[PDB]
Amino acid sequence: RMMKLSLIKVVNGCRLGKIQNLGKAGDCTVDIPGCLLYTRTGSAPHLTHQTLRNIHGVPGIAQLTLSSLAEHHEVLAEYKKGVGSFIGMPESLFYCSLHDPVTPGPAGYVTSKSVSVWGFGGRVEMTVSKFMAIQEALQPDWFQCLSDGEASCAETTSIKRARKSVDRSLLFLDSCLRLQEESEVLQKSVIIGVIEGGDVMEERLRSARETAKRPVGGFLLDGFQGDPAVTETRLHLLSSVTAELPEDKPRLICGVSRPDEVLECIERGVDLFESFFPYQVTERGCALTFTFDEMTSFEINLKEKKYQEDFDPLVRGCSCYCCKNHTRAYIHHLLMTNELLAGVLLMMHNFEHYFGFFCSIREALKNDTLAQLKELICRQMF
Amino acid sequence: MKLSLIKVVNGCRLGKIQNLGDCTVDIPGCLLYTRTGSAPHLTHQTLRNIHGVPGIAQLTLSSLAEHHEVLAEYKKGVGSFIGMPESLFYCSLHDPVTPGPAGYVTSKSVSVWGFGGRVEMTVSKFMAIQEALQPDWFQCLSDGEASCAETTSIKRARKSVDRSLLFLDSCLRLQEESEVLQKSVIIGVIEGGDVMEERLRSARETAKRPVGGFLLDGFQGDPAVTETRLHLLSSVTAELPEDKPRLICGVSRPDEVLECIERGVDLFESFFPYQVTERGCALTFTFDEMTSFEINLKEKKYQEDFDPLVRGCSCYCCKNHTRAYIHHLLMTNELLAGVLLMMHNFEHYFGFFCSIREALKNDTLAQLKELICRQMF
Ligand SMILES: [Zn+2]
Ligand SMILES: [Zn+2]
Repeated sequence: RMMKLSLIKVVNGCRLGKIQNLGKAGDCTVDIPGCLLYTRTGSAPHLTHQTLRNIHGVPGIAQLTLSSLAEHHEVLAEYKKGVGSFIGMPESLFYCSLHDPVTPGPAGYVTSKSVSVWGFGGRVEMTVSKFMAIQEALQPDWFQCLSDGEASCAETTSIKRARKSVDRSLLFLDSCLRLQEESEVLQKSVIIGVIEGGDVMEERLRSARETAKRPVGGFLLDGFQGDPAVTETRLHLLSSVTAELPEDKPRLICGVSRPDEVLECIERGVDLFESFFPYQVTERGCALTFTFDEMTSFEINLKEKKYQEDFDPLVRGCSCYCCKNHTRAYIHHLLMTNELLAGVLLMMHNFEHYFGFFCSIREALKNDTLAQLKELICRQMF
Repeated sequence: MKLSLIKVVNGCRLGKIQNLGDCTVDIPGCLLYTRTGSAPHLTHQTLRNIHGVPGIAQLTLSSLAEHHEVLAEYKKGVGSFIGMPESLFYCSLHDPVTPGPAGYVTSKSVSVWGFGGRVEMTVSKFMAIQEALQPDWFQCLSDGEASCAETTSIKRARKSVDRSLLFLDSCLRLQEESEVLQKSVIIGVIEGGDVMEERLRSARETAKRPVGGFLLDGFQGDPAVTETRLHLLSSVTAELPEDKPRLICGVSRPDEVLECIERGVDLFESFFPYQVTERGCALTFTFDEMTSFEINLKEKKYQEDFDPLVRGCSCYCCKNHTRAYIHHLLMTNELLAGVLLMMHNFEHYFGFFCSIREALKNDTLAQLKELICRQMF
C-alpha cells in the first residue's frame, strides 16, 4: 500500500507501467521506467523552482540526500514543517537517499550500530535513532532505510562480509520500522528497503527475500554501481535479485545513471534511476548530445575552441530554453568569460535532454523497439 | 536621441531619454550591470521577472574585446549574439568591478583586461571592435588615468585631455565612414583628473563635438566620491549642455549616487547590487567590504530567520523564500543562492532609483538623502 504500481506490459523483462497514488498526499503519478530529479538539498542545482518548471519532462519525484542535509538536522527539527515547506515548495515529492551518488565518502565507517555520511561540513555518524530523528525533521515521501552497502568495498569477496551486510541491514530495517510506527510525523512517509549481500549470490537472494517480508514501499538495489559501468557479473546478479522481488512494488537503483547502464538495468527489472549524470555533465562544462530517436561519448565539451564560432544549438531540434535561445558559441563564450550563467543554461539543457531520453525509452517499450534504441546508444558510446 | 526634462529641482534633472526609436530611459537612473551582455547569474527570462529593469544594459570591453574575432565572424552584433537582438546596449571601456591594472595608457593605445589577459587598442582597433559589437551607445576610447598618478600634475592632466580629444575626433571620423556604426551613438569622455582648469577645458572642448552624451570619468572614490571631487564634478556639469545625458562610471553606492544627482549627473552603473550578491549579502536599506545598507546571509543569526530578505519586497526571492532558506543554500554550497540574491539585490536597487525619481517629482529628495545617509553610518 501507500502507492499503486500498475504494469502496462513487461517486454523482455522491462517493466512498462506507472506508479499511482504515491506521495504523502497520495495524488502523484510516476511513469516507469523513469528517473528522479537529482538534487542534493531539495532544490535543483543552479535552478530556481520557477526555472525548473521551464524544463520539459521534469520527474514527479525529486531526490535529496541525507549526506547534504544531516548537518542541518537541528535547524530543520526546530522548523518542524519538513524540507518541502522549508524550500518554499510544500507540494513537492521527495525521495531521501542515504548518500549523494555524486560525492560519496570513504568506506569503512559502517558498524552494526551506525552508518556515517559526509556533508559539506564533514562526517556525521548516525545511529538508527539519530537517522530516524533526521527523517522526522525532513519528512520525505520516500526514504532509503539506513543500510550497509559496503560489502563490495572489501579487498575480496567473503561470505562473512556479505552475510553481515544483510543482517545489519535487516536489523536497521526492523528498528526503523518500529521507530516509524511510534512517529506522528512519519505516518504518510514510505520506507524503501535496501537489498545488500555484495557479490555473493546466496546473500543477495536472502537479502531480497527477507526484505520483501517487511512492509516496505519498494526496494533499493544497492552496491551495483560500477566504474565506468555495471560489470557483466553484476548485471547477472541484478536480474537474479529482481526475480525474487515482488512485481507490484518499484525497484530503485543508486549510482547508475549513464544511459547505457540505465538500459542494461531496465532490461533486468529496475524501474527508477538517479539523474545525477546530466549534473556531472553540467559540472564539467559539457552538454549531452547523444541521439535517442571524465567526459563520455554522449557529450560535447563547450570549453573547446572548436565551438567558439559554432552558431548551432547544443542539440538541433531540442526545445529546451537554452536551445530555443542560444548557440554553442554563446555558451562557450560564457564559459570563457567565466559567467556562472553557463551552468544554469547547461543544467537546463542536460536535464531536458536526459528526461527526453527516458521518455524515449518508454515509447520504445510501447512500440517494442527497445533493442534498436539500445544499439543506437551503444554505437554512440564506442 | 532626445532628452526632455520634466523638472530641474535643486540642480537635479528629472526627465526621460526618448528615440532610443521606441525605447525610453528615465533619468536619473541606472544602466543594467552586465559584463558580457548577460545579466550576472540571470537568464533573460529570469531578468524579465525583475521589476524596474533599466531600458539599457551596460557591457564592457574588459570582457568583450578579447572575443572580437568571434563577433566579427558572427557579423550580427552582440545583442543578437547573446540572444537579445532587440535590447539596448551601452559599451563602456572598463568593467567597474574588475578594471585591471593602471599604467597602460599612451597617446596611441589604451588597454583593457579580461579573463585571458591584456587587449591593447589603437583607435582603429577600438573602432573595429565597436563595428563588430554594434552597441547602441559606446564610450569613446579615452585616457581616464590622470588621477591614477602618484601625484596631481598639470602635465599628466593635460595629456589626458589632449589624448582624449584626439581619440574622440579620430573615432568620430571613423564612425562617419562606418555603415554599421551609423545608428550607434558615441559618448564623449570628460577627463583632466584633479586639475580644475584641465577638467573645465575637457568639458568645454568635448561639448564642441557632436557626441550624444558625456561620461564623467575619474571621479570614482574609495569608499565613495570625495568632497573635493564632488566640487570638481559640479564645476564640470555646469559646463555641459543641459539637453544631453550625463553618465558617470565607478559610482554606484546609494549615498554617492545621490550626491552626484544633486550635481547634475543622470545615469549610473548598477554594479553595487552585484558586489553585494558576490559577498553573499542582501540589500535591506529603506528608501520609502560589506556596507551598512545590507545583511550577510552567511551569518548564523539567519539560519532560523524565517522572514523574507525584505518585508514587502516584490522580488521572486522575497515572494517565495526565507532568509533561513538563503542561508542554507549558501551553507550547502548551492549557486542557486547567488541567483536568488542577485534577483533581490537588483530589484531593491532598481526600486531605489524609482524612489529617487518619485522624490524629485514630490520635491522630497532631501528627505530620501537623509534617510539613506542615516542608514550608512
Ligand atoms: Zn537543449
Ligand atoms: Zn526581495
